[PDB]
Amino acid sequence: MEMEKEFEQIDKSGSWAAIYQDIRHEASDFPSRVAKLPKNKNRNRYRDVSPFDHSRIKLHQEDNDYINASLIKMEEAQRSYILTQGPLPNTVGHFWEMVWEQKSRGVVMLNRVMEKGSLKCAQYWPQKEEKEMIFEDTNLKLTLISEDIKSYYTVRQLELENLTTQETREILHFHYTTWPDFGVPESPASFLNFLFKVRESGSLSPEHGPVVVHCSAGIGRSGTFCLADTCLLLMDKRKDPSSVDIKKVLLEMRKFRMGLIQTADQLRFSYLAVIEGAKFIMGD
Ligand SMILES: O=C(N[C@H]1[C@H](O)[C@@H]2O[C@H]1c1ccccc12)C1CCC1
Repeated sequence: MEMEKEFEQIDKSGSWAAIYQDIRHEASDFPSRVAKLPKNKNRNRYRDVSPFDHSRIKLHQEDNDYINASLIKMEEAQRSYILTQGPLPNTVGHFWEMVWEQKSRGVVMLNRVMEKGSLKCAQYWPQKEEKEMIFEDTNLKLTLISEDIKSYYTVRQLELENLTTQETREILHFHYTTWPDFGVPESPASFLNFLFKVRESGSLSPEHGPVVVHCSAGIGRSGTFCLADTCLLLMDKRKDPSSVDIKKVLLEMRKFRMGLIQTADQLRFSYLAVIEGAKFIMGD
């Protein structure tokens, strides 16, 4: 079926939970043996969210190459994403090592450091220009260059220096700051505006390594971001945009990381975002 009318048909019939459970039943199951090794317990935030072995990002380190991160490679859309958990106190150096080694231009953050009165990720970037961060375990230096605070999101320019070679690179930090502590946003307008700002920066384009996107577990809000982006790109590429099937795209993405889209409300919100986004692209 088309998307917008399939949407109204699920609303009128109140069957979002059944649609979402079907997706959960059909989703791929692949091994995640490296994630479960005892030496990696303090590298995982949640015991039930792990990268598959076949798609995990490897650190270029011979001691321990493990990080909780996955490469989502979308062949028809010609887009790739790295989805990862919010960094832990003992993985902030690994996180920036990955950004460096994978040649990423942008980092997309969809959570606040504290939500619901608890810590959802480490404070892994510097908050003042004159107070830079040094990660001694991976030999990297990170400096805040500029910060632009808007009503729904903040964009930061960061300098990452490999202290071993003295090479430097500019990284863009895109921080969506207004996702509610509970539920999903009422309108997708600010989330779409944010997606378009990431696109306009070059951070999703083929001349760079994959964008790094995270929330707390790296599957819920993070899944919504890449699902909406890929569906909109396919609608632009194809002769028949009504042939884009959001459930099929989500199942394709779940071949590369488990659990993408965590609730039926997140699934409905993803439909809403793609529907509204397709009108603004055109022509309008
Ligand atoms: O190569 C780098 N740093 C070097 C350190 O001296 C040490 O040897 C290298 C390294 C890489 C990973 C862990 C530990 C080390 C930067 C490239 C991303 C980090």
